Amino acid sequence: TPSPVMVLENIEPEIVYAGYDSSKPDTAENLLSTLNRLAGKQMIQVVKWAKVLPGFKNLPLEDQITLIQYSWMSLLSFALSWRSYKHTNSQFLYFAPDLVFNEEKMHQSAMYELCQGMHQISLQFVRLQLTFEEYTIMKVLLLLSTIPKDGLKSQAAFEEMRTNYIKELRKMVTKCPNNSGQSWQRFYQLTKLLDSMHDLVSDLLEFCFYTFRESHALKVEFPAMLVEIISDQLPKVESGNVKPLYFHR
Ligand SMILES: Cc1nn(CC(F)(F)CO)c(-c2ccc(F)cc2)c1-c1ccc2c(c1)NC(=O)CO2
Repeated sequence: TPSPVMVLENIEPEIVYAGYDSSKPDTAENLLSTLNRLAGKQMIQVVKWAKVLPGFKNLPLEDQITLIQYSWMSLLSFALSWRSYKHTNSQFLYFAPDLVFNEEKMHQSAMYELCQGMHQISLQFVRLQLTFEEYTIMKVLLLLSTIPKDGLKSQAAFEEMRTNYIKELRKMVTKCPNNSGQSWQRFYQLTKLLDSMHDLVSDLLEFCFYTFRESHALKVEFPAMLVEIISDQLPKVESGNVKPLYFHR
């Protein structure tokens, strides 16, 4: 019988291409539209992953949908950091095999400072020597990191799943012989890193919401997957119905 961690490895989405077109100039509009398509492709993968994620099907369907919509940018950003760490040792932002950002591309995107904040997370992966198992568990914790302020359908089911994944991370870190003598300190660094995702993700979402609302005027394209997510989520955000959960705040 596979452990949850073994299942997480099996269900982890494969890396996809962005469809970067070298025949078009690296204008901000072209780069952002490409990123938005890549995010749409990856969000379809996230939905398929969530279907087979241990424990998730035990939450009401409406809560599963809510949680994906409340965490999508965090999930995608955390995966971006992992790819950047694994494939470039965090020298570059590895969006896809056909879309790798250096500083020039960060400027060309019109999102330099946001990209720099993402790069800082990937540098923390190097500092920590984050493992794949830590990454997969942490990604589930990000799915469970932001909730409506006016309630999920099942508080009980959500708390059970979140508690279970916190315990998975704690057990993995504190039982690993590589961490002996320092494992609780490592656990707290990992949970502080999770908390820091809220800061970055809020900033990413604010800019994405801006270009979404001004999409036609700015000539920034969005795929239907993102139109669905953002059209559902933005009224909830504007209403104030968002509670980021922190380990240390
Ligand atoms: C939609 C989206 N997804 N990801 C993650 C991804 F890996 F690139 C694709 O799945 C990002 C992203 C980009 C750069 C980062 F450093 C970190 C995260 C964005 C993103 C953030 C802000 C945006 C826009 C996109 N689009 C816009 O039009 C203006 O605002």
